[PDB]
Amino acid sequence: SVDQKAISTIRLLAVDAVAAANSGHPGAPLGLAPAAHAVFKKMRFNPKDTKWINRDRFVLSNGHACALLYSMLVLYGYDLTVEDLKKFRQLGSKTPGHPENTDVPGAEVTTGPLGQGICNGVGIALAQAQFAATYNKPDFPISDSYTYVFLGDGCLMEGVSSEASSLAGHLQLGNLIAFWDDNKISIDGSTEVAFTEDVIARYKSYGWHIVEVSDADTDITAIAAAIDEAKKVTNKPTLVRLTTTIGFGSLAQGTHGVHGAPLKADDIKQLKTKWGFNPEESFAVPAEVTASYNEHVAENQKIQQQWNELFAAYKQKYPELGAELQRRLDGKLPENWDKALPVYTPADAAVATRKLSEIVLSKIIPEVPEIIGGSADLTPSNLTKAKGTVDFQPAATGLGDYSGRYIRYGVREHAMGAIMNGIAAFGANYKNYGGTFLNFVSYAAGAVRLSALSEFPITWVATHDSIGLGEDGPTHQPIETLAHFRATPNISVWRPADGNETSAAYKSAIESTHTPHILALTRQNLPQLEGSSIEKASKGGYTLVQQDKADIIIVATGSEVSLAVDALKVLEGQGIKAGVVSLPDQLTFDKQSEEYKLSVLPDGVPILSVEVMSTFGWSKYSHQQFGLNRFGASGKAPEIFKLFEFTPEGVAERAAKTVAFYKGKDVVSPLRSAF
Amino acid sequence: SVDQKAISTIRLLAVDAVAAANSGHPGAPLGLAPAAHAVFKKMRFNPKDTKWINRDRFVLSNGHACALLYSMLVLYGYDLTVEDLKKFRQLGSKTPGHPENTDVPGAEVTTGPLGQGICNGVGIALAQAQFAATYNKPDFPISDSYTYVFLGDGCLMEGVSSEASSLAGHLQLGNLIAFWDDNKISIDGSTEVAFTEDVIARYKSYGWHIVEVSDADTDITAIAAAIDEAKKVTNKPTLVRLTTTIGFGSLAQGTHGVHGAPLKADDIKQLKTKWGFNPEESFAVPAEVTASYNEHVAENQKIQQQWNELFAAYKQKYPELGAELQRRLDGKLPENWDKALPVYTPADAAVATRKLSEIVLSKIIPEVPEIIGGSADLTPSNLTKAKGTVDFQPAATGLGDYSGRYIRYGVREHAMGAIMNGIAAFGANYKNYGGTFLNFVSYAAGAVRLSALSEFPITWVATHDSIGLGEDGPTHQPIETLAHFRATPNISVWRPADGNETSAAYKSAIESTHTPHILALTRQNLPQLEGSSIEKASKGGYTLVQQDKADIIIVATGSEVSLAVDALKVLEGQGIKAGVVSLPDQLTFDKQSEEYKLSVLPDGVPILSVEVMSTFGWSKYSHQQFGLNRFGASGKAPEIFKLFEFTPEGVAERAAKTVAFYKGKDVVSPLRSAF
Ligand SMILES: CC1=C(CCOP(=O)(O)OP(=O)(O)O)SCN1Cc1cnc(C)nc1N
Ligand SMILES: CC1=C(CCOP(=O)(O)OP(=O)(O)O)SCN1Cc1cnc(C)nc1N
Ligand SMILES: [Ca+2]
Ligand SMILES: [Ca+2]
Repeated sequence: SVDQKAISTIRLLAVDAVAAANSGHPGAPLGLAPAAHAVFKKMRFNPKDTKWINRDRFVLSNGHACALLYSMLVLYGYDLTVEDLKKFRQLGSKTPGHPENTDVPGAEVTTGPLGQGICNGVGIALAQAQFAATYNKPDFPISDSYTYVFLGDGCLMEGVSSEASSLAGHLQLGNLIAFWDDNKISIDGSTEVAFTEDVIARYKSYGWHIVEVSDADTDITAIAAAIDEAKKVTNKPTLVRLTTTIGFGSLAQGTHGVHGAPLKADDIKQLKTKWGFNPEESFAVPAEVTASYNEHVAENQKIQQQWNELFAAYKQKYPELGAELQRRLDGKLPENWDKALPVYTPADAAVATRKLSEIVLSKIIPEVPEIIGGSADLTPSNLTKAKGTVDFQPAATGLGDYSGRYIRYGVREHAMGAIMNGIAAFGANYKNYGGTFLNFVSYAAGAVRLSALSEFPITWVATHDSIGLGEDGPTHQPIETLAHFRATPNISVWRPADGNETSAAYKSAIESTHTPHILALTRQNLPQLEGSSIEKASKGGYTLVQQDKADIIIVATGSEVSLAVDALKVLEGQGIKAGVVSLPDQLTFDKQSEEYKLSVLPDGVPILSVEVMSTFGWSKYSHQQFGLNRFGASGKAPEIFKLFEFTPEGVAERAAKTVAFYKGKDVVSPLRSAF
Repeated sequence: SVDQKAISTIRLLAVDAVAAANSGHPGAPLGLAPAAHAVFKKMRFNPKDTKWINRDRFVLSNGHACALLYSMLVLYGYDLTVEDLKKFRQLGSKTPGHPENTDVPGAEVTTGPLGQGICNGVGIALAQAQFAATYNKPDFPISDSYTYVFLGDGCLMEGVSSEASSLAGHLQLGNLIAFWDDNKISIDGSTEVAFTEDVIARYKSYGWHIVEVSDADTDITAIAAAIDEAKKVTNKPTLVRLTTTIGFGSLAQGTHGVHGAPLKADDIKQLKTKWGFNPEESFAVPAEVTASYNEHVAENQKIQQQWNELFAAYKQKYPELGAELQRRLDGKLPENWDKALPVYTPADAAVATRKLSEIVLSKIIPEVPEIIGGSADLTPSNLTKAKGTVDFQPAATGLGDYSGRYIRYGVREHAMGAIMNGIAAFGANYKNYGGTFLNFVSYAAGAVRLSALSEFPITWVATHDSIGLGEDGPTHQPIETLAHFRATPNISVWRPADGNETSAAYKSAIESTHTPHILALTRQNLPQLEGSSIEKASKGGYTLVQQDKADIIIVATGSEVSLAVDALKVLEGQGIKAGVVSLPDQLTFDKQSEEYKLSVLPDGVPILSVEVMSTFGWSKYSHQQFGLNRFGASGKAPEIFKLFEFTPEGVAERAAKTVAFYKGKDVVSPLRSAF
């Protein structure tokens, strides 16, 4: 039949791509081609409009199987061709060895690191439910799309998927339909060696619906029926167990050897003949398969055409909501939204930056509907919920509504990170955030790195940033955390010192379209600074205190800026004139012009950095560094700062030593380099 | 009764400690005091010998509840007193706000970061099973101890605990007995808001045994009976559901407000009177409670006395095993074990450092019985299994034996990290390791940081360290990873360049007693270097190529050392004389004498670093840095190195620019500083 020919075409495109690269993963593509065929035939999508907001989404969580995804995209006429498949895993191609949303048309997210994609799917589905609750009206199903996820044994072993699956079950996300490739094989061999749990019983315990397909190597009728069944269960996410043979059809089917290396050439020949293909030919695309797939595309395009007319009618019936929706689909924030950001003067009271963050959110959430967010069981500590909003919960619970704006993630940092990526991936201008203690953002590093690689504008509200948190002690106090994320490409790590800097940090985070943000916020109160403004802090680094005859410049962040200003006064009494630079975001600063940056960190003067955590990175901006390169302590925070000499006198002593160390030396800006 | 008085004493010590600090967590201590009393009465331990190898272990995974643990330790006469309880959460005390094994007698591990302790308990139990299988003989139950873990809702939400619980069920770890504090309250309020899964059904799906105690606020008989029941189930770990009221007895019991802040003074008064204590008194310890607890200690000490005689008899009956066991309990490796480390010369073939690691393990595993380890589903890629060893599995599976030495962790990096911490915590000189790709060590950051804080000599075998892995692409290629871990206190991050350096890295990792190791290893082959040796590489950094008239020194690690040596030859043709320094471990180097370090990185010469990942940290050792501060690419590895100019000519160009940049300047070692 044409369906059988399409499945063979998919299988053989994937095998031939792996063969051409002499690299990659043929096993899961062979096993999942029937399911991929069946799912894509049920999906609504436009290969010529990858951003249609009511498309069904597909996520390949087992991203090593991407030769399968690329084959589907090619067959459906996305902006990906057989010539790109021939360049699988080759430098600069559109077919990298794991799918990247920035590079691959039709890849919703970046997968490959196991467990991430299913959590991203939870976030896409969460966003769709929130979006539909916000915009749909009687006779106007603006959003009614599904989220389809493929995942394997490896994703099911990774704890992040347990976190997200528990939460998705709690949230009753009935438009999520996941498919487990139940092939009993991973890299170390049989799953009997390490993965003998009853997966289905576990997913029932989360509140998921289950459909089992015992012959998923052939039974596309049953796979399609499983999708229909899942769509009728509107209050539970569904897991479809696809019992497959890894490498189905290969001489080596059902073995770990077919997981992750090219097939032998003789194996590929027998595959082709068993399925009616020419064993002398590679990258075959039978025209009848193209015709069949084209008919589905044409039907989907007529569905999108009708959706566009529905949207036009919605704009007439619901003028305000329609304009809001249009603005969001255009990727634009409300005009002048930033006028809602709080502004402070030096006469205002000292405030912790976690509380300043609460105040910002309180002002901007009512003005910017595409902001949603939550906390990992730290709502009253991170201060991430605006008073008067409702939680995102299924209404059946009585605890919230899908129109709600605040997510109770539970103690699930890693899944929160990957769910945020999925919310961003949904689109519609979502600007979403997640709170935890800064030290526990590290639990989510797998997802945070993917925010950066995927270019998603997510935001971590990362409070309790340092030894300033006090008594909880060294298990809670960041040392390495800023250095880790600042060393990751494409992460904006804001450590605001005061009210105006906190507003600048949020301006950056909400305006972002391609860069994730981490806002490192204090438990403890900090004064409003003389010289701060949103305007200057928006530059990432700026001269807070200018001193034309400076003997030294002190560059600092966050809680240490006020410390530097107090040290300047001690130094004055020692006959030393200091300037102060505040560096709330190193990435934003780095992006400024060379001339601007040199105006902040000029030649001809020693520069000392001060920040109560690792000194890594700081030599970009300073000649000497005063930091904290050991673990913290459990005690009242001011006593810890005193112990480690983060006091005005301790900073002054090190500044004076810095001045003395450079006497008789020629000093050029840390910004200079040889290449 | 005395038991009732003991429970009240525990509760009130914990409340009074929180009150004195005006900080900390009274709720879970109040709820778990009955269970703590019951469990400690079943445990075998010696407060005067915290290292008795056959003690039962206790782990408080919900580490915020540590006022409970400290109260138990005080009441049982560990080296912790009421005066220490009065200093709870005060700078420098023995009672920090979360328990630290380095500081608190009777704290087996460092907990507080949720989810870790239960996984540590899995590792303690895994080690006990391996240890017992190795040493026990008929009539000689050298090891027969249990592992008791308390955990709360937060630990159950964290994915790492799912990973470890799935694995522990697979491993049939019948001496593990965990207790869930089922109090339905977390920081964000009721668990109904985020955590509605059927926990018991999930644990059954992992293959755990379940006991439910529905009245754990009072029913110590049922808690004791649950322990007895768990001990009869020898092939399953057990979860005991303790249904408790958080803050039991408080006016605020059953609320989130009692989780994490001191009680009101009037509340503490009514607690004391309801339980027969003087509301005017704090830190009361009734002498009848001390007497009751002392009788249990005296009985336990007689048990240990008999164990010591059993061990003496074992040494006569099993002379070789007895001597091996004695050596391990003395904390000593076999005499001259390091003579088994492979040594190479420059005439030997090029080898990937992952393969060199395999060869080391092959030589040292047969010589050092206390080495065990595994991989997170990457055994044939990390090359972490020695041929001829058997896997650690329950014999009932047919797949291994508890005497085995190789652990199939599955795709569970985070739990592997925390399990390794538990294996190290067991003691008996275990030197244990875990393999994954370097980029996915990041999934385990929560546990890795705790290895450093806890001072455990665990080892990550972290292969596929860079863009050198090639086609899997940027989702797999480390950039920030070394910088992250090098910025963490107390992590030895070895990046060996060749065979001799790989042997030095293992010498360090296996000899370690207080410092975790990460070995960053290559996919790709590297040449044996002229000038390398175990002796010199053991210094962490050393002069590979000495050049008395150097115009520049190039400092490099790993795969980039050979690149530096090739660049030296290009530079010679440009009239520039270079030296080369290899820096296989920055931490070990930093610990050398100032004079040694200056002999490697002298004054008076520009120094350029080369390492194909982040430049963070490198200014400690260099004036200019050539690194990779952007994500990687999917292609054949040599093409990626060429794209980014990590070639002999690209290094030479940057070296020549460095020489030119310092012409006319006075240059001092990067090791110098102002303070
Ligand atoms: C173990 C591992 C794999 C086996 C998957 O096993 P699986 O899901 O059952 O896949 P399969 O049915 O055999 O094709 S892929 C490559 N990888 C390394 C790998 C490890 N950890 C993380 C976080 N991401 C990864 N990418
Ligand atoms: C959320 C959070 C807590 C609630 C526990 O909730 P729980 O286990 O149910 O404890 P309980 O019964 O209420 O006393 S503790 C402090 N913490 C922050 C916290 C967050 N993430 C990590 C990895 N470790 C932490 N330490
Ligand atoms: Ca599999
Ligand atoms: Ca709880």
